[PDB]
Amino acid sequence: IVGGYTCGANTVPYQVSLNSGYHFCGGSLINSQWVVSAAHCYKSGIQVRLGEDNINVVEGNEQFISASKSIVHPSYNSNTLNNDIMLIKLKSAASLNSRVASISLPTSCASAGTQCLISGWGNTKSSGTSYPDVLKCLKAPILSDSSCKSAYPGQITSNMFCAGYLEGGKDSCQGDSGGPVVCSGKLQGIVSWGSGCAQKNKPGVYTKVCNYVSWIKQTIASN
Amino acid sequence: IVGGYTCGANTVPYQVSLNSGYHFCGGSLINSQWVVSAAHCYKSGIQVRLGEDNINVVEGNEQFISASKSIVHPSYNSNTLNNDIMLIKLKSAASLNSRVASISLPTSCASAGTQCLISGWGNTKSSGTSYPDVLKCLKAPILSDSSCKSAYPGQITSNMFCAGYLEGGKDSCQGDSGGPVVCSGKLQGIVSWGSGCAQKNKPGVYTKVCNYVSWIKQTIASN
Ligand SMILES: [Ca+2]
Ligand SMILES: [Ca+2]
Ligand SMILES: [Ca+2]
Ligand SMILES: [Ca+2]
Ligand SMILES: [Ca+2]
Ligand SMILES: [Ca+2]
Ligand SMILES: [Ca+2]
Ligand SMILES: [Ca+2]
Ligand SMILES: [Ca+2]
Ligand SMILES: [Ca+2]
Ligand SMILES: [Ca+2]
Ligand SMILES: [Ca+2]
Repeated sequence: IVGGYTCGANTVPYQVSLNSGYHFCGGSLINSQWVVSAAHCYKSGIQVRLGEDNINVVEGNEQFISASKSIVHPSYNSNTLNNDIMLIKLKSAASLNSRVASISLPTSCASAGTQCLISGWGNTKSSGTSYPDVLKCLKAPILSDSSCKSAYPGQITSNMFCAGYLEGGKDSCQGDSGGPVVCSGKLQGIVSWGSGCAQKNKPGVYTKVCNYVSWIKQTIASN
Repeated sequence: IVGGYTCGANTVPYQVSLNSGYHFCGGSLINSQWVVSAAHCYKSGIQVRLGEDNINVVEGNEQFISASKSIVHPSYNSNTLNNDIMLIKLKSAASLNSRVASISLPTSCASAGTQCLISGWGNTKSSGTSYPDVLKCLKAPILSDSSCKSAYPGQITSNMFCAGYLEGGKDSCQGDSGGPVVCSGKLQGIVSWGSGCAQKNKPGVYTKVCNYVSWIKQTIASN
């Protein structure tokens, strides 16, 4: 998160850290056994770390559950990052408590101007490379489809939204990938891509979770 | 209290006024020797005033007992106001009558929608400024964790819940800090913080007392 603030300890209980020795991607807990992330965050063997605030220090609220089944969307294109959504199943159900909780799936898609929470342990810098220990938060609005199409001409598909600022300064960055964009209590976006971080007329593009509620709901029942 | 009503005389017998030359914070009597307040209501010199209705006129039911022990929760953060709870021991035991009584600790956590009574000598305006002589009361519901987080993104932890109105108009304000949120006979909340007072989609944030019952019982027994 570039231009955001340090989240309060466990204020984002649905946020998980995808681990493979170190932190590489983010995700969101939607039930006791299922984490939803990004398809470009796929790798064979992921440890899902829940209840984190400081990813480099053990605090007492962490549940470390390895992935048992990593499912990528079948219609995922990695030329356009279309359908950039991934389902990860845990070994065991995670113990849902006051600081490890689930986020609701969208009952409807979110209008432009609606406010959302983007979170991650990703890069706080826009230039070289710099990673924070504590989770970072970004309050950003959903931009109209028109602004998104004009910011990335011929690039923003059906299954994409832009969330943030045309002025720049505030955006998600490298490492925030797969992370939650939660609007009005519902997971409306997954951190996908953008042109750099916090650039002018270059807001972050996010996966439309509302297009995949049936696919997720079916896949969860399936497996 | 903004948008509340003037409390009946001694209708809130567990309500106390923290004094340090003048009213600044509130508290709740949980036994004859212990007042529970907020950690951000800390001061090295507190006189605990019990049995008050008009804090500016001596009425005859008042017990003025200086604080002997002000104990702040050890894991208290005053950047995020997490663990915003404080225990105050009196010099002398308070004389428990019909106008000075104890409030019960929560036997269980409170559901969303349950109604509660918030009380205080804090500011009655959401606009300018007005501080009352007489205690003020507010009937307000417990909001869902989702609504609280949606109102304060990256700010509401485990140990915080929201009590009030997304519509606005009714809320606690500056000067109500440390005061009781009592639901169905039990102390479920302590007046902590919020973004202004009585603003739209900005309800008051309160310390979740049900998370600290063991800490209170132990701290009181220890000391
Ligand atoms: Ca940690
Ligand atoms: Ca292609
Ligand atoms: Ca840091
Ligand atoms: Ca008042
Ligand atoms: Ca009165
Ligand atoms: Ca007791
Ligand atoms: Ca008086
Ligand atoms: Ca003593
Ligand atoms: Ca402390
Ligand atoms: Ca004394
Ligand atoms: Ca009690
Ligand atoms: Ca609610």
